[PDB]
Amino acid sequence: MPLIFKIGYNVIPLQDVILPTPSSKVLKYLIQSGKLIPSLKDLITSRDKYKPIFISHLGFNQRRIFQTNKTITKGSRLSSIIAFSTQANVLSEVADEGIFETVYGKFHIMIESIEIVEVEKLKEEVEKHMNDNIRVRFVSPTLLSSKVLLPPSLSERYKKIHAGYSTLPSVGLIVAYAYNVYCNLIGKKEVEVRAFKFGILSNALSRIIGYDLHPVTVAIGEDSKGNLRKARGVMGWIEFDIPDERLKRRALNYLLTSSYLGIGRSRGIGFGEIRLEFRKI
Amino acid sequence: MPLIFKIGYNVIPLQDVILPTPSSKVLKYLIQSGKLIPSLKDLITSRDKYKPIFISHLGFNQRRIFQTNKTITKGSRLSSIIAFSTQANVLSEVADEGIFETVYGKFHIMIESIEIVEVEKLKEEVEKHMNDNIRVRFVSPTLLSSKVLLPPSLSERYKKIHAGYSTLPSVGLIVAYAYNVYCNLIGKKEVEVRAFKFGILSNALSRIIGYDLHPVTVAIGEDSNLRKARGVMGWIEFDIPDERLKRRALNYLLTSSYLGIGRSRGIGFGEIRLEFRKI
RNA sequence: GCUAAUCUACUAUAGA
RNA sequence: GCUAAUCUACUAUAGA
Repeated sequence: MPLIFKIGYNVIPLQDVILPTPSSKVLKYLIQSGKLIPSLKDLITSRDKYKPIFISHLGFNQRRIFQTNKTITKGSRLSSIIAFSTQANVLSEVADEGIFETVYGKFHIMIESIEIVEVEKLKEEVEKHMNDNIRVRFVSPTLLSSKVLLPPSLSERYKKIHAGYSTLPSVGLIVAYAYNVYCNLIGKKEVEVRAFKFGILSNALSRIIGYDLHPVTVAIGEDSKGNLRKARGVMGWIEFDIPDERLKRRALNYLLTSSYLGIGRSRGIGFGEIRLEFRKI
Repeated sequence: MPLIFKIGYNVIPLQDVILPTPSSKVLKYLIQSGKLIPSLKDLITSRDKYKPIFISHLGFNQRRIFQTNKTITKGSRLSSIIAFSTQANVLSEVADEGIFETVYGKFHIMIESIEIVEVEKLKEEVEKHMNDNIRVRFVSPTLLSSKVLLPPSLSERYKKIHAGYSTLPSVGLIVAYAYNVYCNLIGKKEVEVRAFKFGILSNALSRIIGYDLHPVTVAIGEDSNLRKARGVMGWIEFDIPDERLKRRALNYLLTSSYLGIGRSRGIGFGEIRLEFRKI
């Protein structure tokens, strides 16, 4: 019943431009003004935990434009991806092959790809990867709060203290996040304990085969006057396996969903973009 | 009245020699034959979980001799470190040294350092690092079993499956290991659950600041076959915003700074260096 | 640039 | 070569 649309955009600037932080802001404007698919306003303004919307950074060459600082200054073939779920017909809108104008300047947007999938059909994919090593690549700065794997019982005890991010991703944190997102996506509540136990159990019984990670500092804007805001997250890749069949299946399932909506905080602004890959033994 | 001896050795080979795997075996020999501190023999032969003994690999320069993915010359300054605890009268034997002869060949052993600390005086040090970022450097391949942070309830459920090592050091996993080793050091049982909770909680309330880690594969011999395993090396810098947790953690960590971390410290794995940063 | 990981009388979340 | 990281309607294990 619920399903995900992942649309691949081609964005070209006409003049030379300095992109804001984060770079996804441009497209947000197109939504926040009802220039591109307005039926997302609520979703883009939403403050609900683990909301099912992902608006990626633009990416030049085979990379997503890193921030922390400066400019592109050149009309070129930029890339974008937007992923989401909701009962509102997106197929009615989309289109748009001409140019648009923002407070950030003039852009020409196109569509390169359309992918639509129903979340229950991805369970079909899972079975063909039950003998693969799972490699998760963080193609954008990924922010994983540690408290996510805190026992729900002590939630109020440490409710005030902000422990910050685990810039070193455990398997359990990744699958716990994937689970939370999946869960909010398919409209299942009171799930804290299932999430907690899933994460703990998963990284207690996971085998980490290889990895190449690096901590990065991400800038996320100013707001309001006169501040300036910025976090620490992770980038790179990680390859692991879960010898338990049931655990592996659940994990693969949730992970496939995150392969569209992203992982960790705060996917709503382009963070936590991931690519899923596999290897045979 | 528990305490730790850490002795720093200077090892020179006399002939051209090929080191065994692991290289710590050389020093291990001096104990299993009563050439060095014989009162440790049983400890080297012991199979007790988290025994308080660490006998490091040999090392040329600041680095520890990595293994067959060779041979050292007639004269070469190798280094060694051994740390331990026990109530068995060793107090004398420590000093011991000279030119000993082993099945790996003939060596000249010296002493370039001797440190003794009692675990009770360490907590004072704790108090001055209560505002520091804690940096743990793995100067040798460190093996961290993931099941350490498995809920003790399901211990029997998965007693057979061997999940292997987490080559990705969790803050909670390393402090859990530190806790277990410390606990065994001071003679405490029923720790499984306290350890579990400690690790889970610390991993939930930790902030990881920076790191440079890389997975490595180490070989440990054959006997029949060929033995090998996967661990981690590099460094990791973190902080724990909770006072009680940070206190406990630093405490256990100081001990692991002598006895090593994870398994199996008895043969040179999990050698760590503890460092700090002021904020 | 390198990226699967192992033997044992299960103390095996151990010891080598 | 480089390794601290935060603003808010505490939905804050969130959203930007």
